Amino acid sequence: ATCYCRTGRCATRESLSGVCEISGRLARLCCR
Amino acid sequence: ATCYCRTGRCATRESLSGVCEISGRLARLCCR
Amino acid sequence: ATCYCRTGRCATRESLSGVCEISGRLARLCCR
Amino acid sequence: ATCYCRTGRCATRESLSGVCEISGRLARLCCR
Amino acid sequence: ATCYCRTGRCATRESLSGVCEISGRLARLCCR
Amino acid sequence: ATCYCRTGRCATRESLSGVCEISGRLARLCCR
Ligand SMILES: [Ca+2]
Ligand SMILES: [Ca+2]
Ligand SMILES: [Cl-]
Ligand SMILES: [Cl-]
Ligand SMILES: [Cl-]
Ligand SMILES: [Cl-]
Ligand SMILES: [Cl-]
Ligand SMILES: [Cl-]
Ligand SMILES: [Cl-]
Ligand SMILES: [Cl-]
Ligand SMILES: [Cl-]
Ligand SMILES: [Cl-]
Ligand SMILES: [Cl-]
Ligand SMILES: [Cl-]
Repeated sequence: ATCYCRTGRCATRESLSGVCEISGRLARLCCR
Repeated sequence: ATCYCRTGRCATRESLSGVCEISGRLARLCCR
Repeated sequence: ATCYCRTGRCATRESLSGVCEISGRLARLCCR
Repeated sequence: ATCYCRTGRCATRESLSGVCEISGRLARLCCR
Repeated sequence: ATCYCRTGRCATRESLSGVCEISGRLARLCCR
Repeated sequence: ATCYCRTGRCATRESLSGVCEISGRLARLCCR
């Protein structure tokens, strides 16, 4: 899948699919 | 990025980049 | 705080504040 | 529910109900 | 270290040191 | 079990058994 680690909400075509980190803080894994 | 939720270790060209789930069980997020 | 374990995105006045579970599956913790 | 991000164990009226963060470190989410 | 995935609070000589799973459900990792 | 918070892959003797933290970053919990 195509995934991004997001500070904001996932894109419309993406789904919250797990957890990643941004500077040691839990972030959204958004995949499609 | 291109990522996969994995039952085994990440491929040689992938890196463990977060946490996902397979059937409600914690799994490796592997991204190339 | 007042928080909920959500299947969908956090409400307008809520913020994604952590990780909880619904039936053993990762879910958004949303707090107002 | 009523939840707090705790450094110590949950109160007797509270139950550990998820994971939150305190300065990028994992902490107990205690809810009642 | 010597650690256990626990359904209850960590023992008095143990410390909550991470997150594990019991039957796909989040649980305290308690380490001596 | 015998567990360690790992930056690299788990030893072949060990199994990835959950999540811990190394300086506020998610690390492999490797147990045996
Ligand atoms: Ca789970
Ligand atoms: Ca962290
Ligand atoms: Cl983003
Ligand atoms: Cl979603
Ligand atoms: Cl998150
Ligand atoms: Cl796999
Ligand atoms: Cl998690
Ligand atoms: Cl909801
Ligand atoms: Cl506290
Ligand atoms: Cl925790
Ligand atoms: Cl226990
Ligand atoms: Cl926990
Ligand atoms: Cl054992
Ligand atoms: Cl290591």
